[PDB]
Amino acid sequence: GGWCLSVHQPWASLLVRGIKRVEGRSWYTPHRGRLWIAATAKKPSPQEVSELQATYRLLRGKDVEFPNDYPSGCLLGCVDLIDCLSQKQFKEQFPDISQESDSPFVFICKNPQEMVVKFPIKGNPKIWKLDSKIHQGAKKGL
Amino acid sequence: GWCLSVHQPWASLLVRGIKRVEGRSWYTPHRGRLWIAATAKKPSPQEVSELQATYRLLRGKDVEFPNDYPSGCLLGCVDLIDCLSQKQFKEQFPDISQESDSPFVFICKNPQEMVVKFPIKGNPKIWKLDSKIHQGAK
DNA sequence: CGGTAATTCT
DNA sequence: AGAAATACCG
Repeated sequence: GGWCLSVHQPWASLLVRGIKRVEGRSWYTPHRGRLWIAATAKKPSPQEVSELQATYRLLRGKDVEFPNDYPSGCLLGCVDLIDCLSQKQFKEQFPDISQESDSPFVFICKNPQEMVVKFPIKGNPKIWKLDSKIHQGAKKGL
Repeated sequence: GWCLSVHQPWASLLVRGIKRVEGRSWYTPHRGRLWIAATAKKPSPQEVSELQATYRLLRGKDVEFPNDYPSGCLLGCVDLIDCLSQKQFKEQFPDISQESDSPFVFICKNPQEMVVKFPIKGNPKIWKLDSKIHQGAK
């Protein structure tokens, strides 16, 4: 079926944009391939948005094109989770982006996709299974 | 459509009508149809047996219990007719007053049970179902 | 962030 | 079952 990871905004929208290229967690995951991204229920403050955008200007340049909305509580899109590296192997295998994450495990993401219509959703911990009908309509929407 | 997640084996007993109230620590304004989902917590066979004995005391020896108590799924619905404090519970329902000592007691009527139990992930308190999940529930 | 019969897994 | 988690709501 469809497997999903819930992420706090404004990080989540950066992930489905391809602006944020890794996701850092304290725990390891065997999951590979298509990983759906849902924003958690957390509402980001305007400060949180501007501070995160500033940090990514340091990391990816002044001409990063950020999203104009960071909606919470919805399915945003998907990435492909190609690898889950320890922090040590992250630095060694990705020294050009090693600075994007200080977490114990680092989810290596490619092929970011962003949905045009974001389906409302209530998330779960870690990587969890989408209800089959939201998943179906979600891959249709793409 | 609104849902309440309940631990097995209490959850299936609610949709059976065997369990007639749900006691919680908190008040809810919700009235009318309330869907009951089993939480993901699995009861031991021992716990199921002890609970069934308890409900044989309260409802008779020939209570027809469900044959399984599946976890993590939509089970059915009740009508939530009232949410009483423990006092108003003792006053208005003194014949089942012993069935719950909780700060608030949800009075449940018209229990209905689905034939196929749809798997579902719950949320705390009374939470809103997806309208299409709500559709298929009938 | 605390309250919650949320869900996950050794 | 009891830990654990970017669960959810207020």
